[PDB]
Amino acid sequence: MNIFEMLRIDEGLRLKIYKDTEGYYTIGIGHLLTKSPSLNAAKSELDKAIGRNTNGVITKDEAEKLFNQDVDAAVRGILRNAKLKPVYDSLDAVRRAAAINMVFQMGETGVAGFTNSLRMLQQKRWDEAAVNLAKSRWYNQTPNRAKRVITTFRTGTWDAYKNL
Repeated sequence: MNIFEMLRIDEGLRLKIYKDTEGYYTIGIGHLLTKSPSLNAAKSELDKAIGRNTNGVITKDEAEKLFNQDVDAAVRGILRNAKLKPVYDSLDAVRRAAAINMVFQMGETGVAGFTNSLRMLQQKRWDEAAVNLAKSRWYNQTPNRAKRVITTFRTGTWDAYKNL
């Protein structure tokens, strides 16, 4: 198990434009295209991302390319964020993946409300952090995924993903 296999489980793989859990146009392995309700706007973003006229359909290779870029961008974003970087640095590699997972799904702006959780994570108060993490829109809207991510933070193991 690793961050790539982990997000592949949580995000799935779809080669045609679909709507994510929030109703937003998405493709591949949870590559958000746009928050705009215009399908044409989404197709434009897709073409821009891939570098060709796709008309809403991409290959597995192209999906994986975007995915690698997105994971990279998420990690790079954490390290450039003065609030997130110290918490990230404080974590072991398994829990670091859980951090990347959240940033991937929510963006840094999504993680902004998680100040108290982040403090508990840096303190290594794993059970308390886990309780705090569940007190969120995130948990309520995507409970099965959040539960996996939270278990990863609580235990520092891949137990929530090993069976999947």
